[PDB]
Amino acid sequence: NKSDAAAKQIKKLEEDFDGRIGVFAIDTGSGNTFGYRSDERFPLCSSFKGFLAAAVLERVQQKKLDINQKVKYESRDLEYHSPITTKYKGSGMTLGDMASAALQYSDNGATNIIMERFLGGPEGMTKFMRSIGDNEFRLDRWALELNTAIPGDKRDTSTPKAVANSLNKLALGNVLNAKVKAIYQNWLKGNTTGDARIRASVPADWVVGDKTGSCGAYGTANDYAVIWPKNRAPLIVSIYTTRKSKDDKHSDKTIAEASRIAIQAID
Amino acid sequence: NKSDAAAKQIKKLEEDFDGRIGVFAIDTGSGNTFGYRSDERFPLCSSFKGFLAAAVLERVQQKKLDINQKVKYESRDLEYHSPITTKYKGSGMTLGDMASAALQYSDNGATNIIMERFLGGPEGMTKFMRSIGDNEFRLDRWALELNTAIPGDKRDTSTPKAVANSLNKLALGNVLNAKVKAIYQNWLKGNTTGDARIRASVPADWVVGDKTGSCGAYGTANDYAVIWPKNRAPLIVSIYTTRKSKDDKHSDKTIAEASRIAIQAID
Ligand SMILES: *C(=O)[C@@H](NC(=O)/C(=N\OCC)c1nsc(NP(=O)(O)O)n1)[C@@H]1NC(C(=O)O)=C(Sc2nc(-c3cc[n+](C)cc3)cs2)CS1
Ligand SMILES: *C(=O)[C@H](NC(=O)/C(=N/OCC)c1nsc(NP(=O)(O)O)n1)[C@@H]1NC(C(=O)O)=C(Sc2nc(-c3cc[n+](C)cc3)cs2)CS1
Ligand SMILES: [Cl-]
Ligand SMILES: [Cl-]
Ligand SMILES: [Cl-]
Ligand SMILES: [Cl-]
Ligand SMILES: [Cl-]
Ligand SMILES: [Cl-]
Ligand SMILES: [Cl-]
Ligand SMILES: [Cl-]
Ligand SMILES: [Cl-]
Ligand SMILES: [Cl-]
Ligand SMILES: [Cl-]
Ligand SMILES: [Cl-]
Ligand SMILES: [Cl-]
Ligand SMILES: [Cl-]
Ligand SMILES: [Cl-]
Ligand SMILES: [Cl-]
Ligand code: NA
Repeated sequence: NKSDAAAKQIKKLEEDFDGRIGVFAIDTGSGNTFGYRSDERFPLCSSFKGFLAAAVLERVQQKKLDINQKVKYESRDLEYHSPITTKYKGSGMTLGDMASAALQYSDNGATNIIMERFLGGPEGMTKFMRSIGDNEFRLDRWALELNTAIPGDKRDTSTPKAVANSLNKLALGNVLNAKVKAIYQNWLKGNTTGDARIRASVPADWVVGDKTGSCGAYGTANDYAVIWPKNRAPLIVSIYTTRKSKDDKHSDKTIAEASRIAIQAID
Repeated sequence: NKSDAAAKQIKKLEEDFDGRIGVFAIDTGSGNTFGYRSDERFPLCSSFKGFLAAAVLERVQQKKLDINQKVKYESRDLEYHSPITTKYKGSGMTLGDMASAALQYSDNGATNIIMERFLGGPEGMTKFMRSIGDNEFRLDRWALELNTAIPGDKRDTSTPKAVANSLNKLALGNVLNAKVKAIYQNWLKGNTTGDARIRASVPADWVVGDKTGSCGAYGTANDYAVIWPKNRAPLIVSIYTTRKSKDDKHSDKTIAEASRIAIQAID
């Protein structure tokens, strides 16, 4: 009856900005959840990089790769939005730095390099997610092409709930061992791109790890986070948005507001 | 406290048969490892043919060779223990069949022929392994000469850990593409020489792919395997053994027992 209220405010927010909002949120201390369109598909945009970095750390743990192995790509032309990979291009990067770059700055060259050499492309990235029991997620395209966000299109999408479930598995569950999870968590905590999204919805003295996506068409953007409040157990929050026209800008405030509503609801 | 125990059992087994046992094992599902003498050198014996097979499939993937190209050797005197190459000698074999034969029956002529025409000799075979980041392994002689297994001699040796690492890279990693890997895995699954070694250490309904070697001096024999349990992730097990006196026979039961101990330990 007050979880119907939260759904009502999400409705009004989607109506206000003429688009579609999907939310899932879990309070891991109590198990209360809140969903709105939590089983509908949204474009992932850059948000899959947060899982991609998890996959790299999993192959480190499986001893297939070394976190300090050097990765050299002097010959490569770098994708648009490659801030870190551009500045390291003379000297190569460690695997760990390239992986955190893909996550903490949404670096496209970093993503594509890791996917081509280590993960088996978008198919391998999808298979990774199947392996932790995520049945929704699908990655079909490489980093620059998967941000088209065309209404009705199911390529490169998941659901809010599935992103939440997977983040909860990787950041708080048992896919990664204690040491490798701590690195994953720290990677998420140092993300640089999410200050106006889920982070903006919470008190400054809480600790937030997140990954954003911004498709740059159809006002499509998203954010997922693990949240550590003071003296309580972790929350998981996952917000996906799209808008009607190709030319619509995304809305960070709509995300932060949906996040705020979702946190109240799981409380 | 229970990983020291596993080391203790390996000790007793080496003392029991008066020789030296080297073990490395990975559980890819958890990343737990187990080593005993895992950084000591042991003779490879025929066990390098499993990597030689991988090398051939890599040049197939590079389209340097065709898997169905005919390989003709009417002119040649065959090495001792060439069961498959002897039976095809009149008509030649496909590259792929020669390669699988080298692996599944430990065919010496097949090995030597491939190394002499396609892989650039013991030097080329060693360089192959450097190319996947295996820095230990060295092949110095051709197929029959490398089986002398002389105590203290470092020619034609590797370490349990390095063999384990490389198998994991080749059989489960991303040196081979999805299609070519599956062939490699099938080759390994149908090995015929390994029934009394690692295979004997595991429940019948698990799937096992392996490659053995038997130097036939100094009781030196070994086996490495990729292991697929029902409803768990792959294991990698690598067991090397040596004995004191020239005339000592190898012990398949010691291998199977070391394997059994190693599997429990990574669990
Ligand atoms: C590589 O290890 C190969 N081994 C050998 O060539 C030699 N000895 O093997 C004897 C145990 C060898 N090298 S040089 C030499 N004599 P020299 O004059 O220099 O003193 N002899 C091949 N690999 C293997 C292997 O273990 O893979 C073997 S042992 C085999 N067992 C079977 C088998 C066993 C059981 N079952 C049910 C079926 C088949 C096949 S090969 C020897 S050849
Ligand atoms: C993934 O979502 C995103 N990738 C993109 O590369 C595109 N984003 O467009 C911008 C909205 C894109 N790919 S294809 C394309 N155009 P085309 O029509 O030519 O195919 N555009 C990467 N991720 C993110 C993200 O949100 O994670 C973004 S947004 C971003 N902002 C920052 C930032 C903001 C604020 N501060 C204080 C610091 C940093 C960094 S990345 C774009 S890149
Ligand atoms: Cl209003
Ligand atoms: Cl709900
Ligand atoms: Cl819902
Ligand atoms: Cl992207
Ligand atoms: Cl490491
Ligand atoms: Cl580009
Ligand atoms: Cl689908
Ligand atoms: Cl914050
Ligand atoms: Cl553009
Ligand atoms: Cl006893
Ligand atoms: Cl060791
Ligand atoms: Cl030695
Ligand atoms: Cl050496
Ligand atoms: Cl077969
Ligand atoms: Cl032995
Ligand atoms: Cl025996
Ligand atoms: Na309103």
